[PDB]
Amino acid sequence: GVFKVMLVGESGVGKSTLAGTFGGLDTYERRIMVDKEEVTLIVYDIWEQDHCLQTGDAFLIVFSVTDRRSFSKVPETLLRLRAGRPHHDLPVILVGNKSDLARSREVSLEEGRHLAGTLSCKHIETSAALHHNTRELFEGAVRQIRLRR
Ligand SMILES: Nc1nc2c(ncn2[C@@H]2O[C@H](COP(=O)(O)OP(=O)(O)NP(=O)(O)O)[C@@H](O)[C@H]2O)c(=O)[nH]1
Ligand SMILES: [Mg+2]
Repeated sequence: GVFKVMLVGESGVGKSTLAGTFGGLDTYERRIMVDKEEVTLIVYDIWEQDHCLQTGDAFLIVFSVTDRRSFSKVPETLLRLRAGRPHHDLPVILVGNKSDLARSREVSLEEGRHLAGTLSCKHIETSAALHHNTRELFEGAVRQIRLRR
């Protein structure tokens, strides 16, 4: 029961901060409880601007809601990941991070959801800074990976 979740996306969106919420005080491992069953979750924060793609069980494509450029890069990023394992139904979620910065937002909630719906991904918004929805993010990953097994 081992789950490998890869954080990927443009520089500055919050990948390391997201990993930090899971790992506390570039790979983090913990046994967590999801749906009454314990599992080993390893969160990878080794994406650079590969080993990542083959290794992963799930891919969290992180963009920042305050960085429209990072959002525009999502389609081409997802395409490359999927193309590297064309036979696999990869669990993927688009993670709109920095939701706490309301007065700096460059990407809307509904836009994120439309993108995820169009590309057949999951979608969630997080604040890695305040641990808003970060637990839900990683637990959700475990659930989708389970469906692939
Ligand atoms: N307000 C706010 N700031 C955030 C949030 N997540 C990350 N940040 C801030 O955004 C900056 C970049 O975070 P970081 O996790 O380093 O991003 P990264 O994607 O790992 N960068 P890189 O790809 O270059 O390693 C940091 O200054 C961090 O404190 C968030 O949810 N809210
Ligand atoms: Mg980083």
